[PDB]
Amino acid sequence: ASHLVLYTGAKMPILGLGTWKSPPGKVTEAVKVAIDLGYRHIDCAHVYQNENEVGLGLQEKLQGQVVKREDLFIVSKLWCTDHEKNLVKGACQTTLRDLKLDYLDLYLIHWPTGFKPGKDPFPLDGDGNVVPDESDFVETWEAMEELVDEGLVKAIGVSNFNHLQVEKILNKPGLKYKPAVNQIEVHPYLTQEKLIEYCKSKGIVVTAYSPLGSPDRPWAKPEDPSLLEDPRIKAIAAKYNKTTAQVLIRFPMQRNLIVIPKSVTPERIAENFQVFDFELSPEDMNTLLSYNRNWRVCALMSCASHKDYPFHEEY
Ligand SMILES: NC(=O)c1ccc[n+]([C@@H]2O[C@H](COP(=O)([O-])OP(=O)(O)OC[C@H]3O[C@@H](n4cnc5c(N)ncnc54)[C@H](OP(=O)(O)O)[C@@H]3O)[C@@H](O)[C@H]2O)c1
Ligand SMILES: Cc1ccccc1CC(=O)Nc1cc(C)c(S(=O)(=O)NCC(=O)O)c(C)c1
Repeated sequence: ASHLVLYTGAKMPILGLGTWKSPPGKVTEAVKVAIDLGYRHIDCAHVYQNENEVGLGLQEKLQGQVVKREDLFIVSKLWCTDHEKNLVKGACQTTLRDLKLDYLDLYLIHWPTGFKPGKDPFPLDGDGNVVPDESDFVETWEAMEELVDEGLVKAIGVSNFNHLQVEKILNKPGLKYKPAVNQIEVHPYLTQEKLIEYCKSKGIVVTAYSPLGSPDRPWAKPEDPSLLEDPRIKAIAAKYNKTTAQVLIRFPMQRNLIVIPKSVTPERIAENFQVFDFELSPEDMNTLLSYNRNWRVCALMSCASHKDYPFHEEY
């Protein structure tokens, strides 16, 4: 519809602004423009290194009475070097101060993999492998639970977790709050029909990230598949009087999933918002779902050997 409901009752905006790779000196204005066009959901993370700049845009719009804190849905995430129980609260407070907020609407464990603690976000060894830590994400979750108890966050969830890892939390003895969301990569080349189905059956909302394939990702190579430049999608896109992107955003929304496309360009930030006026054909929906080639543009290959790497499993 226009929003989905988490198992806690909270209404979560079906659409949101993504901020990974949004330069600090451009993200403040992108947030400002979005809050002005109608966006009420902003997706952030400590590891993006721009939460401070994101916090300024929110502060200015909240101070100008343009938007009420309670109509805003702000999400952030706990980074891998902060999985150790005693390190979780600090990381949450840091993100809170940087964004200039009293609480978060949703706080997610970024990846199931914990890295050796430190200032370096990706601590590698001589072989270019990321160094892991001595923690399990089940103990990290218990600390995420305290956050709710103290009112620092309204809800907690996971990101890039496989159905077996989620199950590990769902069956944790002494479990207080279960995950409300699972943010995962979902685009035509990776429709995730199985993980979504598993999540839904458990009452967990699914947020789809990189809905456009993330053509601006660092590792993207000249010979890399392109979702925005695919004749087929452009075809269904043309017959709708919309753009490839506008349809790529409607697709995950029609499947009952939350989407968070990213753009620091005001014109696209508005076009990304022009997707609540139309609909896709039950067949058009099927044509897209069929392009699934299990191709993830985000597989953290440097973590492939981590005991908790999530992508060795089917789903
Ligand atoms: N939880 C996780 O591990 C995870 C992983 C990956 C991504 N994410 C999240 O999902 C968000 C989106 O994913 P992403 O940044 O990887 O990629 P994305 O939104 O799929 O793609 C971003 C690219 O699309 C362009 N674009 C946006 N709207 C467009 C439009 N209407 N027409 C043509 N081009 C357009 C952007 O350009 P400009 O910006 O230059 O306009 C940008 O280079 C992130 O910012 C982040 O919040 C989360
Ligand atoms: C290290 C580096 C330096 C200069 C240019 C590119 C890169 C590679 C790079 O950007 N790696 C990378 C960084 C982050 C920060 C993530 S991530 O895990 O943060 N992405 C998930 C998200 O957007 O939340 C990933 C997967 C790769």
